[PDB]
Amino acid sequence: SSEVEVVPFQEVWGRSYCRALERLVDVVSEYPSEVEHMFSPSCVSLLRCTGCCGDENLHCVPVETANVTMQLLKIRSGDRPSYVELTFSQHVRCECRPLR
Amino acid sequence: SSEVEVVPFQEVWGRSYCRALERLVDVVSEYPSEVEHMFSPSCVSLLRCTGCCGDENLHCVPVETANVTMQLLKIRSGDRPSYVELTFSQHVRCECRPLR
Repeated sequence: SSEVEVVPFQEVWGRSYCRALERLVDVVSEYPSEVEHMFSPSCVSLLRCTGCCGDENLHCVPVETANVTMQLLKIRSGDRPSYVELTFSQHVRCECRPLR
Repeated sequence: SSEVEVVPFQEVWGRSYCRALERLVDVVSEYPSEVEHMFSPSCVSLLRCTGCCGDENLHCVPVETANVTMQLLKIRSGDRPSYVELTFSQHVRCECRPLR
């Protein structure tokens, strides 16, 4: 009864090995340059390549990307709230490759 | 059309609202103090409360935690590789609450 399940090494490794994983990211952070924090929600759910690779010199990178357009509330100090449509980058498939 | 789908505000908000989300985390950083990166995989998949709360004053926190025991490979410069069972903290349910 006090004995817990152990996730086997193969599963552990496979679960955390490089993949397109849903992550919640700060909207403003997705912008190239500084941009005032006037978005609601302030964070969105995007698929981003994540994972370790086992090989030190290797890291998880996208081999295929796409797009997702989301409707957010823009709240700038000086204007009336307004909805806007923003297209964000999506990472569809990932693979371990040579960092640099 | 050549028209793309727009994820409506309600869905966007709900998707990024405080929740227990699978995240890949560095094993060593789950340790209180400094530990040598002697684990393989170096990162594991854990449920972690993540999300924005519509208010800078509120933050996503767990209201329920649990455990997951995983089998990893310990590799120390000096010992022969060896499998070990590591128990990690799991976040089961999450909620937005006042900062600190």
